[PDB]
Amino acid sequence: AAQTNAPWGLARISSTSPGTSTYYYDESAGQGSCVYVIDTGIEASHPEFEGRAQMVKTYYYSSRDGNGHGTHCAGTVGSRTYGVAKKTQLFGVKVLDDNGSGQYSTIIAGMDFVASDKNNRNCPKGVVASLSLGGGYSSSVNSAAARLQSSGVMVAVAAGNNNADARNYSPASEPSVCTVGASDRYDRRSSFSNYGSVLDIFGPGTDILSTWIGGSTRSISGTSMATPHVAGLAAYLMTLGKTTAASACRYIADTANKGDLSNIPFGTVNLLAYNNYQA
Ligand SMILES: [Ca+2]
Ligand SMILES: [Ca+2]
Repeated sequence: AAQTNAPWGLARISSTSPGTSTYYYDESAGQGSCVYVIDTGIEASHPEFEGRAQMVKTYYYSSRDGNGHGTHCAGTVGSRTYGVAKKTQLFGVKVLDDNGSGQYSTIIAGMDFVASDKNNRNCPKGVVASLSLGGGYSSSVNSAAARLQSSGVMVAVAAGNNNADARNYSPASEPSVCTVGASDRYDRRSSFSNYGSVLDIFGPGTDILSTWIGGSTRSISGTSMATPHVAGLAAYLMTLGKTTAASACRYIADTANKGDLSNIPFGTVNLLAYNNYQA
């Protein structure tokens, strides 16, 4: 399948080179997989989700995304026009308030919730969790991310936007999950992207068009935007049977575009998420 005039980030993950505008992907498109978006919520009624999104848990007064961030990330995972895995099932868990903030205890509870809730869902091709959030180092937050991964969920987390070593941020610094940095459309490390030895992979993160609340769209930037590209790619690859939740991060790194990025500090991987599609 081919989506013409795609957002640059989708085109980038299906090409060996920057500057293309078509997103090439297998028609299966993540069908049968499930992705939990752990964030500010998801505007499930947005036409772009085609009935494939639902809120399953909130830690606040409402399950509504009053911010937009969660809806944007969910759109990059699996919206029709802006998504990597266009037929996946999306589950929203609202651990962040409408200002985009949340206590660590709530974020931990949300991770533990997904590890249990997945046992009540029909996700034959597997389960992914996308965490476009983080803050200062916390061994408890790292431990929760490790538990979620251990339970059989592919966990993708944002490296953070401090232009610093991700070792000082959580859950970015948990080795066992998939920690995602951001790049721009000219294959440069995004100027804000964290780096360091704990990064596993880069994905498109600067000027990313996706869904927004009020049935709208907008373009924003961050490692928050790169993370759902990798989460969606994992769901896509698991549906194709190429990898499993336990090994998806490794498989993505193994099959990545290597050495394409500039402004990568020594000691940080030079690997860019790639779907290796061939018609
Ligand atoms: Ca290349
Ligand atoms: Ca890792």
